[PDB]
Amino acid sequence: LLAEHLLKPLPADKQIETGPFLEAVSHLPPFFDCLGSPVFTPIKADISGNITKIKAVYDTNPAKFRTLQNILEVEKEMYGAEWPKVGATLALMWLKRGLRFIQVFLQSICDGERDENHPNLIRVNATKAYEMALKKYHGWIVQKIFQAALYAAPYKSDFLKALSKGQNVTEEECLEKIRLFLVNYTATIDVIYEMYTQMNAELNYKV
Amino acid sequence: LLAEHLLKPLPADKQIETGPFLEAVSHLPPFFDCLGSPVFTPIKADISGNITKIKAVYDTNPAKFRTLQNILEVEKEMYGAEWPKVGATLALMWLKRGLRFIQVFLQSICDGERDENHPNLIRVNATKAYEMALKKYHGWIVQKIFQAALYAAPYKSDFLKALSKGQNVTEEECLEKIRLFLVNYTATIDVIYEMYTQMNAELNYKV
Ligand SMILES: CCCCCCCCCCCCC/C=C/[C@@H](O)[C@H](CO[C@@H]1O[C@H](COS(=O)(=O)O)[C@H](O)[C@H](OS(=O)(=O)O)[C@H]1O)NC(=O)CCCCCCCCCCC
Ligand SMILES: CCCCCCCCCCCCC/C=C/[C@@H](O)[C@H](CO[C@@H]1O[C@H](COS(=O)(=O)O)[C@H](O)[C@H](OS(=O)(=O)O)[C@H]1O)NC(=O)CCCCCCCCCCC
Repeated sequence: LLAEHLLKPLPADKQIETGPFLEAVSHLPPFFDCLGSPVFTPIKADISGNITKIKAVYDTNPAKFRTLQNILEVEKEMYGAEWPKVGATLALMWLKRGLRFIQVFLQSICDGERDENHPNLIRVNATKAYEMALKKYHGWIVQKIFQAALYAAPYKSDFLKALSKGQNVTEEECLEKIRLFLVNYTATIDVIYEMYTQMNAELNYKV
Repeated sequence: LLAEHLLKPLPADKQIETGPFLEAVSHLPPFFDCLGSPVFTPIKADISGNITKIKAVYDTNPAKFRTLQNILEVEKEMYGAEWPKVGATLALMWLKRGLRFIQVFLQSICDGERDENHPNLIRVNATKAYEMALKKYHGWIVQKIFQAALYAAPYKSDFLKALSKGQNVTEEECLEKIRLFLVNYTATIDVIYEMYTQMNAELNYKV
């Protein structure tokens, strides 16, 4: 699945076309279902909601919103002082954190990071991803909820199986496809984070 | 708010009309927002989803589905062995548990139940409601998530204020209106639970 929906390579000008980006990331919310528990359903819903919101804005005028940069710059001009805590800019501000979670989690698994005492769990990998992508934007109650939910995570072997079901491939081949996916995905997420910095569109509030 | 949307009294035959029931309970999901935290948003969404699902079935043929009993009996006949774990029957099987939670929580608050050490919290009341209505249908991970989320609950004084905002009433008057609401609400929920028993439509699985 993951490598059937590669993100586009980054052009020299590092502009990310909105339409194709949304099409690519729209295949990611089911990722959380390969975890195999309803504890992950509200997570899938929040990420899906960001995508829907960005698409809704884009759809008002696909030309005006041709790139993600166009979204931020247009909304900055359209709105007053509520920006960047509004519209597709806010939706993408949160979406990028979820996309980063997925990135760091997968890279960690591919890099062979594991608890040597429990090498068939993915807790260490998910925890690292959470710390790096999301933790600092959650109050202590939400952080407590994450720690609890992590117990729902599947066995690594089963998780990787779920990502390749039907394909009849080895775990080694599965990890190769994940690595391929991570190239343009990681590059794209980095560019989005950098855009947020350049545009002064990043906010640090906790929920 | 609560007592502006009283449930209908129960007729002698204890049949509950589907249309008016759905109209009444459709005012309850915002209840969870008077708690004043996004930790409660996924809860509001699950309860809303049950309501939407029941309404969707009803809307296919309001006459056929005139009462909640009609829903169970019609679906039992329509479906095979997947019933009652299907359709509006399953949706109502879960909705009733949420409605019972709300009932027990409110009754507990009105009955003056409190932790004498922390009398302005509503933790004891919510915990009682959870134990009585939902706990046994949750695995340990979800139960852990509830304990954590309960820390998000507001102060009692603030919760009751939120329920009467704009009305300029005393807490004593607010509690009187809640008590009024609880009469036909409690009666109706009891009848639904009893119907589930009579129809052998209740399932005891955990999530
Ligand atoms: C009785 C049963 C037990 C109780 C159950 C309690 C449930 C606990 C629920 C915890 C929350 C679930 C996950 C959701 C988290 C979200 O609060 C945050 C912030 O969400 C943003 O809030 C914003 C609020 O706007 S503001 O008021 O103006 O500030 C916006 O709504 C924004 O959406 S937008 O499109 O409209 O722009 C929205 O994403 N979301 C996240 O943290 C992202 C979640 C991604 C997680 C990545 C994967 C990790 C999951 C663990 C996997 C091991
Ligand atoms: C990184 C961020 C941190 C991680 C966040 C993790 C999020 C944790 C989420 C925990 C779950 C949130 C609450 C939802 C609970 C639901 O799983 C259960 C069961 O739901 C049912 O499942 C069913 C599954 O069907 S089956 O597969 O065939 O079995 C159906 O989907 C059914 O819907 S239906 O309309 O389609 O029929 C549906 O209600 N719901 C509940 O427990 C009810 C929740 C009401 C709670 C009442 C208020 C208490 C809240 C605490 C307040 C102090």
